[PDB]
Amino acid sequence: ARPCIPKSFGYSSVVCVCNATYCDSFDPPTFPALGTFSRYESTRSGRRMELSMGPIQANHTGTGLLLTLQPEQKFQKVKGFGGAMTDAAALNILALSPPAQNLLLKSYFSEEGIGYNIIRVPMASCDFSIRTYTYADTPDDFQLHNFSLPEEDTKLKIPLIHRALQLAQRPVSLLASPWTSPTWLKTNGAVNGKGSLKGQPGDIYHQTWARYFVKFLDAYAEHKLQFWAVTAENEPSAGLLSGYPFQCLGFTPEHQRDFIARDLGPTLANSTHHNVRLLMLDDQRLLLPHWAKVVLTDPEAAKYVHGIAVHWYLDFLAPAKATLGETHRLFPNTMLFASEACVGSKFWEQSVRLGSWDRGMQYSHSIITNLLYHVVGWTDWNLALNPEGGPNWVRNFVDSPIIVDITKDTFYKQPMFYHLGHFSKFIPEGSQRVGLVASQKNDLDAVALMHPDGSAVVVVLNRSSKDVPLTIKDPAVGFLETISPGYSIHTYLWHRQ
Ligand SMILES: O=C(CSCc1cc(C(F)(F)F)cc(C(F)(F)F)c1)Nc1ccc(Cl)cc1C(=O)O
Ligand SMILES: O=C(CSCc1cc(C(F)(F)F)cc(C(F)(F)F)c1)Nc1ccc(Cl)cc1C(=O)O
Ligand SMILES: *[C@@H]1O[C@H](CO)[C@@H](O)[C@H](O)[C@H]1NC(C)=O
Repeated sequence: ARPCIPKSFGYSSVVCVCNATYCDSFDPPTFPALGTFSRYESTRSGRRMELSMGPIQANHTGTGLLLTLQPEQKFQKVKGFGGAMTDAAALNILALSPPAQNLLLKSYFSEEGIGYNIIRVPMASCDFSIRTYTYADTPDDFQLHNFSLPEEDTKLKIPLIHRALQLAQRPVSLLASPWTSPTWLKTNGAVNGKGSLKGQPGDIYHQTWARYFVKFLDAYAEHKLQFWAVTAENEPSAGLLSGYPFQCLGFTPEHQRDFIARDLGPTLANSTHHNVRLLMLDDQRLLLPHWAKVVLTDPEAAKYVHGIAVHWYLDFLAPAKATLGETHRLFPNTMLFASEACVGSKFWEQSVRLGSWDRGMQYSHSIITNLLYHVVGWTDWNLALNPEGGPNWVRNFVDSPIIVDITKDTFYKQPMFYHLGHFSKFIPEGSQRVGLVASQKNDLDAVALMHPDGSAVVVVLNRSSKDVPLTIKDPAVGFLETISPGYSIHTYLWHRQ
């Protein structure tokens, strides 16, 4: 429909510039005839999910790289892709004029955009808030008589969530995560620093905190929002650390195990929200598989845990087989889900680097690594930030796929946005990862999936500067002959029947 308006900020690629009356977009999804394939391409040189089509060939000769689909090697099914409606994101979006807000929301959630189907919702304040608050700040209110949603929810996050769901054609799933409890539930009496829940699982502090989850879900249900899942706590290991600067609530794995078994699981299960899923961990994958063993080998906790949520800081490259892989091996029926990731903390770089192609590549490289190790979904952090990477009450600024420039009634879609969309637009909920084997060593990241309707999707990221010729073999249809430009990302789609 409308192409990227490119702007360079002097980094290696461009942003796409959007405002009240213009934003780049897609025509309605139009599917390739049998015997042909669709290609979407994004390049550092400036191409932005450009559509092309080509033929599937009956035969193939050559010594070039061959990727063979193995459609009967079946792995995980996909839940979805999306990002976090933090106070900061909601505040930034709503500071735009209304027509610009709608183009920003459509970019993420419309079929004219990249089809997000997950929204992560903080339960009260986090560092990407402009102030600290919980939903029950009256001291020692164990009955939660004064539990209340503030304007951050009722005027910023909830109205935006409603509009995102209105624009989406696919069902959107909401995921909720708390950063801190009320300070009067905590050993240290503060929203941050080293501190856990007072007392012992089963007792009044732990029951009150479990009930706070139900009150949150009650309150959101009164606003006609229902949740797919909640996490047990955001980054529980953070609250074990002296001086931790951000809202947090410490749990060892044993404390999480017992809080879930004694308080949170039973309280949710006996509520009208018993169908909400409970995810554990919601923390750096370096804590796996130990955290998973502690919680899931206790059947009184395991019966309440639907899944394991993981974070990653994309400024780092770290092991995945030994953490995600070994965890899946131990607990193959407990899904892994990436609930938060971000980039932009290296001291020698801007927190927001407008046009960074490297940062886009770190998104898709992470997404592909996650999918190759059983992860069912991938959730970005802030849906939008200002050009400083905020606001953030502790000045912990990072990057975001959409950057809002309030003074200009403009927003910029970063390479990260398009690297996300190469997955989110083309991998609907229920898609299943399948096998994909390489004929020789290569510098590509690739993953293959089958949609629910049977058709195929392959994402190829070229980590190198060289163009790489490659062929994809699908025994049902033949050969897809193509080239992967250096640094590029491609998504291929084709019918199989
Ligand atoms: O997380 C990491 C990744 S290890 C470095 C590494 C090794 C290799 C390999 F040798 F394997 F090829 C390739 C790459 C590549 F990404 F460039 F391709 C990077 N390291 C850091 C991360 C952040 C900061 Cl600030 C410092 C460090 C640090 O290690 O100095
Ligand atoms: O030691 C520190 C202070 S802890 C913060 C930290 C450490 C590292 C780590 F060193 F662990 F890699 C990486 C990052 C990240 F921003 F990349 F995520 C942040 N910082 C660095 C030390 C050396 C260098 Cl080269 C850079 C930094 C830097 O802060 O950017
Ligand atoms: C918004 O962007 C479009 C496309 O570049 C441009 O034609 C229009 O003038 C812009 N509007 C404002 C107010 O800058």
